[PDB]
Amino acid sequence: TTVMKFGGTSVGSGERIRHVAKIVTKRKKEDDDVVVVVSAMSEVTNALVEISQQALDVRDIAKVGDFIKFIREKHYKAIEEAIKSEEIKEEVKKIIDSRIEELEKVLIGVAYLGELTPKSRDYILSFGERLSSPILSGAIRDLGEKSIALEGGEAGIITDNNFGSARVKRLEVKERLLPLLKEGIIPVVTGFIGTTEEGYITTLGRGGSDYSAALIGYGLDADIIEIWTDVSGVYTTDPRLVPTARRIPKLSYIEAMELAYFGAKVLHPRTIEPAMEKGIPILVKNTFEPESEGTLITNDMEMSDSIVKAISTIKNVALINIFGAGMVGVSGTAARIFKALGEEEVNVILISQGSSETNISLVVSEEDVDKALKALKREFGDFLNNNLIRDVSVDKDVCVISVVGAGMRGAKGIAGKIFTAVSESGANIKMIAQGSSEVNISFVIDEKDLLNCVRKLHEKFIEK
Amino acid sequence: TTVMKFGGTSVGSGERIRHVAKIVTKRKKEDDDVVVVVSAMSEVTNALVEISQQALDVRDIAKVGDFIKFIREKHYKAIEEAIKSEEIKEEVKKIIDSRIEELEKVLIGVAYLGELTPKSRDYILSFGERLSSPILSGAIRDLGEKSIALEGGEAGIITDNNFGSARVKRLEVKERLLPLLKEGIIPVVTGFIGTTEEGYITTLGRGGSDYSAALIGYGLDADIIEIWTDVSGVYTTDPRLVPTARRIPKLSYIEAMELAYFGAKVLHPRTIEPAMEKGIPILVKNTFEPESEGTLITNDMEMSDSIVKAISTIKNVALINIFGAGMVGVSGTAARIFKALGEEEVNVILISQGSSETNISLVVSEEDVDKALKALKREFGDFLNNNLIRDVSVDKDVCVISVVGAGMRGAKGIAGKIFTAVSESGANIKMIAQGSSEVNISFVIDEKDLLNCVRKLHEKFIEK
Amino acid sequence: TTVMKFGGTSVGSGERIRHVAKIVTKRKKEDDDVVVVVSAMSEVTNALVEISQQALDVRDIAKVGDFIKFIREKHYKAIEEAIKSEEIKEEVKKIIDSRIEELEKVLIGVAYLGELTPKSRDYILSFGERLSSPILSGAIRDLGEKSIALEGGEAGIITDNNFGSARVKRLEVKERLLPLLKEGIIPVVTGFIGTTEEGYITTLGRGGSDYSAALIGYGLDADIIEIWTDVSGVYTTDPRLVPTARRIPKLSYIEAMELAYFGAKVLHPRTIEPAMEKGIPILVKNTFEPESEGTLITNDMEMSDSIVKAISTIKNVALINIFGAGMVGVSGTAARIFKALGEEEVNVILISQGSSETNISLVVSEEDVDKALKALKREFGDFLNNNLIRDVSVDKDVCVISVVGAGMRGAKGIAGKIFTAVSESGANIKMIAQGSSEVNISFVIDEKDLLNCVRKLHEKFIEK
Amino acid sequence: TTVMKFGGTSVGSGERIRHVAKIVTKRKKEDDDVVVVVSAMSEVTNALVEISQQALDVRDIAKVGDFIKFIREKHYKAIEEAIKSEEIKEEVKKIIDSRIEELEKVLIGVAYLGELTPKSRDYILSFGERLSSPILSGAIRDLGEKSIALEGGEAGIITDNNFGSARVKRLEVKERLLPLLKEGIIPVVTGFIGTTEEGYITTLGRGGSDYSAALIGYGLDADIIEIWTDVSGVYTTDPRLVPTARRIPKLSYIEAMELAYFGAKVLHPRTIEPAMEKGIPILVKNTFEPESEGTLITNDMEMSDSIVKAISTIKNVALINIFGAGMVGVSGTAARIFKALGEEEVNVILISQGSSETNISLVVSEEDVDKALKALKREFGDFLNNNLIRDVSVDKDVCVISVVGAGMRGAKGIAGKIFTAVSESGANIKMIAQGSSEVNISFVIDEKDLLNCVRKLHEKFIEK
Ligand SMILES: Nc1ncnc2c1ncn2[C@@H]1O[C@H](COP(=O)(O)OP(=O)(O)O)[C@@H](O)[C@H]1O
Ligand SMILES: Nc1ncnc2c1ncn2[C@@H]1O[C@H](COP(=O)(O)OP(=O)(O)O)[C@@H](O)[C@H]1O
Ligand SMILES: Nc1ncnc2c1ncn2[C@@H]1O[C@H](COP(=O)(O)OP(=O)(O)O)[C@@H](O)[C@H]1O
Ligand SMILES: Nc1ncnc2c1ncn2[C@@H]1O[C@H](COP(=O)(O)OP(=O)(O)O)[C@@H](O)[C@H]1O
Ligand SMILES: N[C@@H](CC(=O)O)C(=O)O
Ligand SMILES: N[C@@H](CC(=O)O)C(=O)O
Ligand SMILES: N[C@@H](CC(=O)O)C(=O)O
Ligand SMILES: N[C@@H](CC(=O)O)C(=O)O
Ligand SMILES: [Mg+2]
Ligand SMILES: [Mg+2]
Ligand SMILES: [Mg+2]
Ligand SMILES: [Mg+2]
Repeated sequence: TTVMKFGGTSVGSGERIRHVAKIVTKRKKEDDDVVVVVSAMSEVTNALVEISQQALDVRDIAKVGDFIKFIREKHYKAIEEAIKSEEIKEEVKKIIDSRIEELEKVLIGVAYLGELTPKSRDYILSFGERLSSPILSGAIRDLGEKSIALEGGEAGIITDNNFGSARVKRLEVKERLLPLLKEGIIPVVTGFIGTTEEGYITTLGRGGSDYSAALIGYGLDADIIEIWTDVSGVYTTDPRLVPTARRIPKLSYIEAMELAYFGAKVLHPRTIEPAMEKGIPILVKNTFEPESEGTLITNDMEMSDSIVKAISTIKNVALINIFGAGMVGVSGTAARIFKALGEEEVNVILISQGSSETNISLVVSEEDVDKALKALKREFGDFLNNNLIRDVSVDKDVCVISVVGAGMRGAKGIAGKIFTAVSESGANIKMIAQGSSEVNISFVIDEKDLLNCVRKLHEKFIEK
Repeated sequence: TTVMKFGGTSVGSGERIRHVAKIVTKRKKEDDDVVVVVSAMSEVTNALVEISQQALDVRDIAKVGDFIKFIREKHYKAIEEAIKSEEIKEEVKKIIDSRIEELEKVLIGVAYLGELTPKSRDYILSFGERLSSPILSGAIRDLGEKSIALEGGEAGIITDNNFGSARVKRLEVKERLLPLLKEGIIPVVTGFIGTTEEGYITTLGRGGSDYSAALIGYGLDADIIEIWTDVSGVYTTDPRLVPTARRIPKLSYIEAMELAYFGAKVLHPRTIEPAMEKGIPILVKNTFEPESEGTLITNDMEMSDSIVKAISTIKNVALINIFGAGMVGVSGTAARIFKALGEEEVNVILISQGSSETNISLVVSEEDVDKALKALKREFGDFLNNNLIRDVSVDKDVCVISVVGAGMRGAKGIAGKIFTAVSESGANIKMIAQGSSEVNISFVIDEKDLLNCVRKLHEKFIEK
Repeated sequence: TTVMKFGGTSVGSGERIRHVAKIVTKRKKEDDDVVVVVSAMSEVTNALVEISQQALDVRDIAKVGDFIKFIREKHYKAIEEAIKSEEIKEEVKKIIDSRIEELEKVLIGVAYLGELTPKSRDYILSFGERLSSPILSGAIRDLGEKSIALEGGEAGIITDNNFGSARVKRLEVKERLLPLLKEGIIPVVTGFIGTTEEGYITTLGRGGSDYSAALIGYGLDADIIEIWTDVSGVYTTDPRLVPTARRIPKLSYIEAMELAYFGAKVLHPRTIEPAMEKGIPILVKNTFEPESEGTLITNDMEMSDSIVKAISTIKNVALINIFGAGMVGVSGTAARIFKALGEEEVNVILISQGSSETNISLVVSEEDVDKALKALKREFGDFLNNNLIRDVSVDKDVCVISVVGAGMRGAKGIAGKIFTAVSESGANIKMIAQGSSEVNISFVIDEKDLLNCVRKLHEKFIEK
Repeated sequence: TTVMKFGGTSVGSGERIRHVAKIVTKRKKEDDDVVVVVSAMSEVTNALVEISQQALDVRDIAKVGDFIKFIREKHYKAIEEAIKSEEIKEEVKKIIDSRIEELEKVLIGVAYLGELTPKSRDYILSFGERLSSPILSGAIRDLGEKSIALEGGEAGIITDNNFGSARVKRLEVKERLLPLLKEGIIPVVTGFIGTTEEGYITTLGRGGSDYSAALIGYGLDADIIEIWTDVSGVYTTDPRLVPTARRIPKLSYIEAMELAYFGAKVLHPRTIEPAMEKGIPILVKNTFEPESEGTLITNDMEMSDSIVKAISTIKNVALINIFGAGMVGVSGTAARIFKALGEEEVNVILISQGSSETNISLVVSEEDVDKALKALKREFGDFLNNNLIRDVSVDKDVCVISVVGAGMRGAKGIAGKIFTAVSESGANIKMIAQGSSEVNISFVIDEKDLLNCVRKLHEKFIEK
């Protein structure tokens, strides 16, 4: 049983979709049980995000119409360039048209109301995958193989209703997909969406298509989960930032999970857990260079000589420094800080506390800064005094660099190497986290020093 | 207005008490408003701690009697060697005898019940200072100066009733002490004790006499708070561990507060806050070398060349690693972790979190390990799962080293220097905290590598 | 300064609106500072409620169009019958048309989404007052007086964003209205709506127009708040249930507040507080019989001979009986009951507890029953046992009768009279509340005995 | 299986103890399985209460010695007058002497410490039953029957450690007592005491000996629980207040439980629950008139003609009126009121709320008033305002009268009868509770009108 997932750029045009369909069809000959997971076409999810905000804010009906036509012409051209059979094009075009009708109605409905609830957002975003999957399914049929397009929910992914980033409650992947596989059918499952208990469409978070593939793999006790993307596996760092980056042939579950979590976009962080806990390997491959061995992610762990195996970054973060009111009890005031932040669903990436004043340093998701300040003000309001917090500063022009490798925590002398290197790059360290991870050290520097810092780190540990 | 505080060893014998009385009496000529704060005689607080536990556990009435006689003979010999006037000795001996009566009754009562409540503990411990203060007060009278002995509460220190480490509620230091100063009297205020709203005797935590001095300073809007101890101020590290340690002439409030907080015993950490918030300078001096300039603690801040100005350690700590259950939300699970720890009054010194598994690293007070595990088990009990925690390990054979200096957080390259140094000492770093403090970097290593690590750090940054 | 509020029926047609405009214009000659508060036209708020639910549930676009036309024709006919000047009709019709456009877009938007958030509800409801106020303002101009129509928010009523029943945060009534009054302008402020800090339209709860008048009165330090309705003041009971009901010329703030609170619809319960705390009198008058003295509500308090001065009822309630698990501590289990109910925003009208089993009796708002049971089940789940609750029963076929009068609590023998009377009416008492109010005794009986009970109570105490 | 409990007065002298031993020995012939539960001798528990407070406060060692001798002479005289056999007297006198030794040591231990913890209180109180039980056991042996004295804990009553009123966790009554019964032994179990998991002596609350009997009955699946006291069953009211009171032959569990709960001292309220839930009947009998049929408490329920079957009072209560801050939400503020009161373990007997100001009326245990105010002040501190509470008044000169009977809640017209009757007695009603109980109506009047009110109530409903 092989589940194969294809990203945005991998299906960025009709030609590429056909190319993908060929890849899938070749696997069908090696393993007869093949399930496909497909993302929205290149750049459409972003367009759906921004039209959602436009329909809400400016409320221009003709700007919606402009959008619909951009979507129509992108997917029409895709159908035309991916499928040869006229009968099949005609079949796929109809499905696409039903989707565009619904999309149009909902965007107009949003404009008419001037309201865009989290539920409506998810519905709108799901159209990306619901428009691309039938085109790929059709192209697979066009190559003489049986295929139907399915949505995440009907493929067996049931979530709660925390729209925007629903968490998985329940799987019925066997129940939904096994009958189809038995008939020899290749299901093309929509990437980043699932369903509520009552059938409401739900998204799993940006980059969530990867996670879908892992869920389906998990559900089906698959032999392998294949991640097909636009680079040949997981590299020593992001090859679009540092072009001398090198493919890492083998990586462990925890190494990959930490990298993904800390900014190696190639994998959504939630991809690893389901595969990890059933020992299903993950093979990351390049659709544009399908001959490459890529990266195999399993249980096996090997330490590297220089120890640091890879470097990831997150640009979209803010450093929040909470200033405590003195010797007021760190666990007590941390209890209240994280209750407030947790209530507001603020996503904290990093914590450090080591201060006689009960100060604490946090890294949050940058877009969560306003929710965070609002939450802290609600909780604390405004030395003999009973007060716990004194003030709070934010720095948004900041980033998190992480360094990941097999024996990181245990490796004598590596911290000093990493930090002298950081210094020599011209960066000033604002925060360090070490201790909570077997394989990871993260730190915070100014956003402007990102590129230079990553390069120096790459030079010292990977290139030599 | 000058408040002068004298430590345990400073009054470790009658001869030393007389010497201290001379020091005070010489200040009386420079400033007419002098208040003394005095600790229990050398080693008696410890003896009181251990007799409390013996009276509770083994319940031996004659072992209590052995203790009383040790206390009687230590303080009798002190009266005899500190005071010349027979009339005054006879006067001080009576006060001491009233105290010994009460001490004896309470220890026997403890043995009879087999119960030692936090309230009873504090009462027993307070005897140290309540036995030493009248001896010093009598020695000050013996030198022809007016003096009476006071207890913390009646000197105006009012606390809550969290026995063991009561926090200050309210000050009436002006109201209680001003009338006495106006009459030209030198009050000898007992060190580490205060009073509940209803007059129950309360202790301010071990090493609390320093804090009393700061409180009385704060209350009286004093010109200076003098800490008289057995070393000539604050040193680059603990001079009893690394004898090449150097006196630091000048230190800022925050620098001193972090060092104290992180194990420079010379100052209780709570000493700084009251002095800091009123800009009252703190002068640390050696009673055994009273000519030394010592250390002046004020607002002034000067960066050092090598940046690290001092090194402190805490031996009595444990590393607690809580293992999370995956991608379960760090602020949500941190809210529950610290709620539980905060409820159990567990004292956490250090936090670090940087882990896709939602692991967190904490440093706690070592004696608090059992309270901590009990609290975590109560809170969490025992990936589609809803569980937040997976497991929790403790390592007690561990210490915290801190490095303190004016421009620490901002100083380019210092982390790398510190950590390469740590490595070269043969130490393995288990945890790092950096970011939450302007002047401090703390890390955790094995207990066995403490001495070697401090030496190497001292060599590189202080000696060169 | 006079604020005059006019209810639904008072402006139930164009003819009535003109009649109201005349009333206002006559006041303008007695006091030059007049502010008007106006409800939605008779029956339209109810129509807006029900179209909201239809647009959500059935989602029929033509049923929305039917509604729009009903609204259009009601308000067009009103403009035509209230205003003589063609130029003014033309001016008011345009404002009405802008409102109907917005109304239509929003209802369609609701139907397209199948979502009706509390925010959307409030926006939709607000159209009642936003459609009636400009018609009244135009009629006031038609009589040669200066007037403009304002919305609650822009008139200075700022609320939180608890949509459905927003509570007032802040008033800027002076700042917004004083400039307009200085120019001699009569502002016609929309009744039951206010605004969020960010300008989101908000409602104050059903019957809220009364409360708006009191707020505006409070904000302006008005000399009088006039409530113009369809009865001549506050009567001994609801004159539509018991036609022998008598006008009460004078009533105290607390007497009126209890009656309103307990079902005398003539005043929203929140009307009294702002007027009470600034000692601004409330004059309740009949728009259809404007010569009647009505009811004056002030600080003055006079006891009546028979003590009971008035009877109110609430039909829309449920009796909830929580059965406790024995001697489990009433305050402890009450703490948990009311936490759960408070969290779910369940409105409890009455409490009684006097039971060895820790049973408690509550009266809630009937529509809140489901929220209540859901909250209790969440809190308690399912004699040596630790459990606090045993079971819980509901009775919806039930009502609350209250009896209000100046010296009620203190009056010897009145409870016995009230209850023998209740008995003789054929009613069976399920709950009694007495003690917490100076002027009120409330009890619970079967819904079917309401009419008979009120009559007997009215006969004995009012008619004799 | 018959458990027989004997109260304080029932064993108020040696003569009475022998008389009780005869009663037991006569039952032994009708049922071979007899367990005895015995209270402390008349008036000694009270003496132990007051000596506990004296030893703590004044700390007079000779006042303790006076007490010991009073206890010694009371129990010596008892041994002498209850037992004939010299060998047995000698045997029982030794047990008594071991108890007096322990008692003496503990009281002196308290004086020496000046501390009386809840744990020490319970230990001291338990001596009453621990001194009386061996005397009764010896008297039972003196009549040629086998008997040993046991303590509550070792008889199988295991509690938590909430000293003063520990609640039962666990029963091992079968395990401890069955072996003894099989040997034909009559165990004399101490009344109102149990044991902690770790063997710490614990009391079940004043009047708890009744509850012990019920627990032992429950544990043993007894056929009957017999309550032997100084009146012939449960009367229509307290026969020492109203001498025309009449024995009620038959009463249901719930009727008896409400009466006990509301002041019919004859039964501790907790007696009913264990007997009720296993359908074990309770027979209340007079030891001084052992031929009377007394009162049988079972499941059977019969309505009386006049409906009110009995009247109970609690003198030791206070009325607390919390004044709310207006329309601030009753369940929300009730949540916070009862949280605070529940935390402080304040015992609330009665609740009533029916007020537009969010006032609430409570009845608490009078000794709990200070705890209650301290709790409310801690929770709330000190109309646009956010505040929930306005003020709070207490009235200690107040009592609760309850009226109990089979069909109370359902009975048409009874409330009116009760309350006109109350009025005619000259009482003024401050609070009414009705609704939460099937069989009970409670109200609050001035303490001074208690006697007169009870009389009038008794006259109208019982005597006619
Ligand atoms: N360590 C890394 N190894 C490989 N690719 C990385 C790494 N870090 C970041 N990337 C980026 O991830 C991109 C592929 O991920 P993504 O944009 O999500 O495509 P897909 O549509 O397949 O999800 C690559 O273009 C690369 O720039
Ligand atoms: N940085 C430091 N400088 C000086 N002394 C230190 C430092 N760190 C720890 N100490 C220890 O603090 C001691 C003085 O404090 P303490 O033992 O509490 O005596 P006191 O009774 O005067 O408080 C010295 O003996 C010294 O060894
Ligand atoms: N005790 C009472 N006295 C007078 N009117 C009452 C009383 N109780 C209820 N009402 C009802 O309140 C109605 C007026 O209030 P309402 O229906 O809100 O109209 P509006 O608020 O629009 O003027 C009257 O028609 C009357 O039946
Ligand atoms: N309703 C009632 N019926 C009978 N006795 C009552 C009632 N209410 C109170 N009592 C009192 O209860 C007393 C017996 O109980 P108590 O004083 O607890 O003695 P014991 O030691 O037997 O428990 C009687 O002396 C009587 O005055
Ligand atoms: N199409 C979604 C999901 C994915 O890319 O995997 C996104 O833009 O994030
Ligand atoms: N005497 C106390 C307090 C102090 O010395 O400051 C102790 O030994 O901790
Ligand atoms: N709009 C209000 C009318 C009023 O308050 O008079 C309602 O219908 O509840
Ligand atoms: N010693 C107990 C005996 C009893 O249950 O009455 C008491 O006085 O409360
Ligand atoms: Mg991706
Ligand atoms: Mg010290
Ligand atoms: Mg109304
Ligand atoms: Mg009793």
